[PDB]
Amino acid sequence: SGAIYVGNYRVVNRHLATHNDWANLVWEDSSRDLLVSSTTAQGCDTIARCDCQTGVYYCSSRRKHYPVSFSKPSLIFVEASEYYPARYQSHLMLAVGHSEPGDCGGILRCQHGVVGIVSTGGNGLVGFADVRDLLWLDEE
Ligand SMILES: O=C1C=C[C@@H](OC(F)F)C=N1
Ligand SMILES: [Zn+2]
Repeated sequence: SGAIYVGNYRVVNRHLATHNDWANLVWEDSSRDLLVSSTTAQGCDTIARCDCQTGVYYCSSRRKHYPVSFSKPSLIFVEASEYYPARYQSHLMLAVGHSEPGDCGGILRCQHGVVGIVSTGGNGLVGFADVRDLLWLDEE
């Protein structure tokens, strides 16, 4: 589990969105595994605006933050998980690291701020849904 809180937006894995998220929907994209809902209180997070390929992510299944190198966001085939069938997921970054389903929502951060959230795992990789292209998160 986990979210990004930027301005009056809450960014979650689409597959973990709640009824309240869907009832306060701003934007969602199944292909990206992302959903954004509106918040009453302003959030503590700054979104990275950059093309970094190195950062640190939080792994809840290890209670640990790991430094990683990661691929640039791309359209990637993802094997079946507990929460999606095998499918193509867009805007996905991969790193070598540990990820189980419940690790989804852990933040990946670089020197510029929040890069994305854990969205995929298995076979020794961790996949992160990028948010750095979502410039509208920074305003309004
Ligand atoms: O509705 C879902 C939830 C999990 C899933 O995975 C599959 F392989 F079980 C697929 N779709
Ligand atoms: Zn960066």
